[PDB]
Amino acid sequence: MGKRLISQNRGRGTPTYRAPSHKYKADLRHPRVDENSSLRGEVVGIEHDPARSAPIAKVAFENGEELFLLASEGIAVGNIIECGDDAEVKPGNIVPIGNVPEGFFICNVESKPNDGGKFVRSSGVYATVVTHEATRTAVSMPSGNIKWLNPKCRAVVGIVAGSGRVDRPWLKAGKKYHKMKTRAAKYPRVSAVAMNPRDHPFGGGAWKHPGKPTTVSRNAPPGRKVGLIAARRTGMKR
RNA sequence: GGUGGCAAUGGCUAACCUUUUAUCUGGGCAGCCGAAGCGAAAGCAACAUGUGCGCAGCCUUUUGGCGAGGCACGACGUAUACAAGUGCGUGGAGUCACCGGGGUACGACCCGAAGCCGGGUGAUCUAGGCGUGGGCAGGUUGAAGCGUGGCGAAAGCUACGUGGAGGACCGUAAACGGUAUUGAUCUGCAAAUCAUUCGUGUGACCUGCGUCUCGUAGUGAAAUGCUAAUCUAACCCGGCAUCCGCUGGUUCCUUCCGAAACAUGUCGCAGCAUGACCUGACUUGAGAUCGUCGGUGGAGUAGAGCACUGAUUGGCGAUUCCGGGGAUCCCUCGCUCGCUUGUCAAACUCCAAACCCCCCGUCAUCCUAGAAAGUCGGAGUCCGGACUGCUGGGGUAAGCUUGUAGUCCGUAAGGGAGACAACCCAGCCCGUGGUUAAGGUCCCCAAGUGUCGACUAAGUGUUAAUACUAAAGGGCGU
RNA sequence: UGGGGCCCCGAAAAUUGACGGGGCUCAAGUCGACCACCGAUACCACGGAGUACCGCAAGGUAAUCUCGUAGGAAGGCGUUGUGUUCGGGUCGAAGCAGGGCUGUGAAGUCCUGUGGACCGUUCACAAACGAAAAUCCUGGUAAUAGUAGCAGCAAAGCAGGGUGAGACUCCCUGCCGCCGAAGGGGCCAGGUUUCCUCGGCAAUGUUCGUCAGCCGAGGGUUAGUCGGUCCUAAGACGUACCGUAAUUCGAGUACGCCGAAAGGGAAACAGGUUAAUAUUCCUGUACCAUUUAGCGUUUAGUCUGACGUCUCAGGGCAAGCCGAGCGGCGUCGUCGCGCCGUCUAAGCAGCGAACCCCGUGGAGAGCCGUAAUGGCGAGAAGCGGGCGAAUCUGUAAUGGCACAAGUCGGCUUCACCCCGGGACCCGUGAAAAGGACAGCUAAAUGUCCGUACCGAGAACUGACACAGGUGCCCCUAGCUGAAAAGGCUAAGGCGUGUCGGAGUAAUUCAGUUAAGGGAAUUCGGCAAAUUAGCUCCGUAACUUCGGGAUAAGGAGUGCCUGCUGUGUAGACAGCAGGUCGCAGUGACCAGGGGGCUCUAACUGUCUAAUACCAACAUAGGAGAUUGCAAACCCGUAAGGGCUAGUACAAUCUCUGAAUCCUGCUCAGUGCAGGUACCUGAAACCCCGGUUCAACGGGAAGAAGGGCCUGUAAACAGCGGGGGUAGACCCUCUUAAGGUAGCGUAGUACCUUGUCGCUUAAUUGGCGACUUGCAUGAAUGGAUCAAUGAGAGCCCUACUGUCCCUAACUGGAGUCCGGUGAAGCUUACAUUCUAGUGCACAGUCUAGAGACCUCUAGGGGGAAGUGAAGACCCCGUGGAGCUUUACUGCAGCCUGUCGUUGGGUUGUGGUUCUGGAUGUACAGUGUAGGUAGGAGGCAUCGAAGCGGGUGCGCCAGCAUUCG
RNA sequence: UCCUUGGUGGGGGCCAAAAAUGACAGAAAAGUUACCCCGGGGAUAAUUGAGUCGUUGCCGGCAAGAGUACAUAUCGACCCGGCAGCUUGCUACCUCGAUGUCGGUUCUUUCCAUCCUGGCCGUGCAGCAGCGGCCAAGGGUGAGGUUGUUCGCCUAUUAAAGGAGAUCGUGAGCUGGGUUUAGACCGUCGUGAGACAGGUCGGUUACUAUCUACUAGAGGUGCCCGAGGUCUGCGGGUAAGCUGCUUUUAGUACGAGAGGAACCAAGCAGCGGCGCCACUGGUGUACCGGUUGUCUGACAAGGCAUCGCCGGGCAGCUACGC
Repeated sequence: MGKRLISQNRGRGTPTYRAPSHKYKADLRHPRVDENSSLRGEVVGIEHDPARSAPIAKVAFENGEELFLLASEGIAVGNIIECGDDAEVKPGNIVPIGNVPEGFFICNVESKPNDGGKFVRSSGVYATVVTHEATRTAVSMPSGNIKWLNPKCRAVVGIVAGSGRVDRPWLKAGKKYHKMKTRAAKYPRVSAVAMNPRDHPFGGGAWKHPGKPTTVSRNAPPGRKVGLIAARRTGMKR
């Protein structure tokens, strides 16, 4: 048994690959709201989120609950965030995406209604509302795909704060090391051709090279799905 | 196999009971083997001797007779299903023990690895993640930002001060690391340390304590590195007395005999089986052939030869042929075919030995104190080597390699060659005496300064064989 | 002239050697013959043993018997025990040492001594039954050998006097020394009595020992305040649920519970006392918590606990320093200096710097601040107030000090305390208990555990009294100096772990110096040497504009006298003059530099114990999957990692900073998409078979495959020969035929390729050329400032690297006292030459040498020792790894069945009503199915007609609207 | 013939034929290891050793001929016969319970097939100087650049800068550059792991001497009137030195000139050997002085810092001196 790969170690869940969950502030999700209800809260602080490297807003709601929310661009302390079917379509409010006009920018989008917010959550970029239909609403993702979601799916109006974070080059190994200290990801990473054959399919040889094509079938079992997984194509665009 | 019990109206019991404490006595017929074989099966189913030879033994006129056992036939059962031939079987000897040998399976004469697998142990070391602490002498450099001032029409350009950034610089025997000396040490202070010299030394930094991640798993800035002096799969115990054709060992005496290192098959080539060869016993009962001489047969090797197959050298004579050279093919002429010369052959033979082989007779030797033959028990052995021949084959040759006949060493003493596995005498129970073999006789060293006739002047030589001994050529040396 | 014998030339090898050696010449050589003798275990003779065969025996025969490995066969000896026969022994059994006799022998018996209670023997039977070997095992014990070691630690001791049987080694005094930012002080983990006292010295201590961490006996650890205990952290454990064939196994959830002697935290100090404990006992002076009783009560939910890195201001302070007085000690050749001390806890009371806040104020052709950033009509300066520190002041005062003084000032102040500012993000830097906000008084209570001592060059760990390692300190005094570097000294701890020694030779480990030369040494400047601090001047190519840089290259530097400037000060900077030495960073400390290349961008990581590299990583660049009930991955499952995440994200790969770039090839393999057609298992269905099935076919057809398309920053490839001043049309092209670059390379076999510089000379380096055996673009190409314990070459300086060694220093060695191992070993052994021999002999053969013993010395030989060769082969021995080797198994894709229900339609017949609708030719009439081969109905029904209700040839049967 | 009996469908068997195992007396079967492990083997390879000598080095016989003529001053074709074992092969006898692998360095020794030095002979030898051969192994045979090199090339001296053997002498002497481990790069192979008598960077050299041998120093015993002194010399060893330059002979012999010798004589030099220390140089941790930092209160006198450092230096030892 040529040793298990890094992916198999991560699946095992050893401490080297676990997230430092104690370092994080909150599990950011939309406040739970009953059917046909609303709640208003005020932003009391803008804090740094170590799990995202983006700002988060601390919000005190009317019901006595203090909650961390994914902060949108321009959200400020003292702002009144409303969450409900009747909420004003304004930056920071939590409204169903059926009430958002086409061409509007949303973020923290629920995959299903009441899900808490799944899509469009990293620092800076957004989703666009494209079309509206009776049971379906279409949004262009940051990927470029079109996602048809329930119009009752909730989302905060605006973009995620922290745009341009990756614009500054890392410039330095330790610069990225300090970011990797707060995440589960292993840093740094050894190239597979630098390993021995027992450690990777690409390892070994008198000279560094994979020895086999790097595009691997989608049917390959765990321990073999390495390189370019089910690649539609390869190379730089012609 | 040796010794026994019983014996075709066969042998023995197993479990078990009888124990009165494992014995023992008497029971115990279930079963097994024998008693009928052949055939896949269905199935069918044989000699209580028809004949001959003949050992022992007996009788006998010493040549014959009877002749158990034995041998050879004949006959019959069944399968081959048509037939014919043939196979197996058939005229009652087995069975159960004790003491032995041997095969097979089991740890299987004893020890000897790496490994494979099960369940457990380990992150006090080391690697990495996390929590919470500690640490980094003293200096250097001087980013942005800010103040003031210059040069400019502005655009803008620019000096100094302040400021204190950086996986920045120097540097501590703080800490961490480990370059070079390939220094010390190298049964050490130390199962890797010491001295000097070096790299990092505000950061991907070092480090305490705590905690987590581990065996086909972990960890790894990736070397197959590290995971408790153990890492290309840790350690403990278990499978396990693993297995091996491979290595090592295997313990008292005498006596009798005494090999094979070879063939065929083998995933066989360091092994094994079968056979040859050794050994023991029994059966049988009259011949056998290691040697000689003569004869009937086989020769196709040596040698010889050119008569076949092919080579091969000139001379001579012809092919008015097939062909090389400068219009009547105007004439020059190599091969081809013969008579003579000169040479040849593993795979040529008109010839043709000596050895040798089969058979017959003969002598010779052995043999009823058991020929030849048969049956059974036990093996070892299939690494060989050498000398003398075969111009053995191959090779430039080889103390090379591979054959063959004999004999040796192996397993062979003693005597002699300086010593010498296998070269000479000789095969050798113990003691004594004598005479010899090989070889030697100037001394070492037992016996010749032996005899005769010559040669050698070179210390040549003083060397049977042997791989341990120098050639071609020349010499008015003798 | 030919044929012959012997000899000569031809004829050269390596330690001194071989006719066996001496030697030998009408021979002691050769040739032809001969004579006598010597000389085996052969042969003969005698005697004896065994063997084979025969014989009833007695005995007979053997020229035709007597070697022997593997191996077969026969008979015996011995050990221990069993049955059985017969015995021996305290008047001395077994065993043991030595000896006699017998037997071929295995062995038996006896004698002497020793020993003190058991032992044999006949015939048989058994076995845990016989040893010289296994790098055999266990135990004991040699040679080595009185040898190595008791030497870097680190200057290590000496004198005098004691103690004692005994003294280098134990005690005291003095002198001389070591460490002195650790070798001192405190303490974690760990140790576990090593701590203290007394008495010892058999062992331990690397010597001795009276000493001791050793031996024996006794003693020693005192807590409301110091820790644990309490809280929670990463993260464990328990119960429940669920899984699992099951569990002591398993993830998650819920509830609990633990998890820090360095995180948080209620509170105590000074002095004394013992031989050893002391914030613990005693004295004095305090403080905290609950509980009880009384006196009063919420402000309630906030704050605190509670936080990173770097940098800086202000204030304070332990330590430190200076001057005066006082009290001791030292010195005193002269002087009057030097050293020590000159003390004082918590608690209690008092003040309060900065920040912040409150009231006034009104500030701009701008004002106020800071070290710095800054602040301001959204309200500056100024003026009042509140809140609020370290520390300081008093008290605690009649404690300890020689009841000796004990009183004052000043400076500085880290590395400690308080407070405030700024910068960075890239880790945004914990939680909970507890505390505060309403408590005051008085009594009682405050349990349990630890507490000695070491904390390391002797108390831990590494087997050790081990030169390593082990938490470290938020521990460390004076001078020099930037300094905690180095040197010299305090305090404190030590002389603690073998001595002596006469030149103490040679040699060796580590150092000092070295004429002239200066890398000629060597693979190579390895090693050593040079330089070195600070100040000032000055600083190149190149460059990514940051740097290179301390580049390079120059000058100064000590002491004394008198001063100047900055600053509140500490101090710092500078000046003038005088002056000594070979030398002024005088010791200590402390870069050598430059030029040309390769390579990697850089800092970093690594083979703990041979590889610190160009390898790994890195930032940067590119590609791929995935919209989250995702991609990818773990688990048998329950359920998980990534994930308290969401494309700017995670995961999977390649390349490897910047700069200029990254060309052509999709034939092969891979990947993705498409599936028109072909192939494609099972189930269902159909046919046949089967009294039923098995079975044989058919249909349909998923995934997959064939097949088509795309894709090279996927794996990869980018080629042969000949006509033309080696270009160009063709080729060979079974996809294409090397673009930019680079090139004898870290790739170039030929090869020491050719030329130029570098040298006297260069298989070298660099540059150019390049016919590239076999360069080339993210299998990344070229190039590159800076960086580098990387790899080469050159220049300079330097030198014992060398020419070529010498002297000296300390430690070993040598000699002496004490202590005291280990490793090679079948035996013998004073060897040397040659030959022989398994062809590499101290032992064989023939010679030559050699009197023995001891000491020192370097290593020729003992094919020296260490070690079942790691190179090679073999073994139907292993292990890992690879793959289009064989065979499988997981994972994944897909069909079918179950889970799995209800509706709507589209597809096959399931099942049957209204007609028997049936008709080449003509029909009066439709075969009214094949039919009693003929025979029943009817105005209470039999037809010529409408689109003719079944049907059809606008006919005609059934009587229906007529 | 098919399990109680009979039958059906379907099986099993007997004899024969066909289908193949070519590794053909019949397994269904690809690699790699330098990350390797284990058991053995000198039954079998790298290396030294033994044999052989094709090959290599050095020769010989006959002399074909060349040499203005003339085989033999010089060269030596064709063929033939050898020696050595120093090149490379062949072989597998010894060693796989290890005989440490190349090259260099240090030190010793041997061979002659002689490079120089000594003595000779021939010459197509006038002299100078060559060419060829014979004897001769006493001495010498060096210094440097590249390369790990052996070998080879090159440089300047030199009388010449010969070759070879000693386990390709010499790792219980040294070195570690090369080759021969584990890491890594480049190129080429291979799909790959990996490989390359291709290149490149890096990469642990253990031991206290038992015996023997040698170098030196002692104690004995033997020999011997007891002791002492002085000698002899059986023997052993030696390189009881080797070799250049210059002057002279002599600008002579010789030669037409150019050029240009020899005997004898002298001095000097290189290397070697032996000894010595007046001179000169080094060292000189005896000693003397200067001075930095610090301590002993200052001065003086002292300690320490490598002898603190720096300067000088007698004796002694030494060579770079004699």
